[PDB]
Amino acid sequence: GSSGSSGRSYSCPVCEKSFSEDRLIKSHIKTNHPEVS
Ligand SMILES: [Zn+2]
Repeated sequence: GSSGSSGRSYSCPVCEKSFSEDRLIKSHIKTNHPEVS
């Protein structure tokens, strides 16, 4: 059968801060942790 509905939250790989969207954690990694991306 076909897949159901989905949605997820995220946590920083460097400082463990929570985020609600993939674009927001990527913006945080780019601004606060660029040498760790
Ligand atoms: Zn972080």
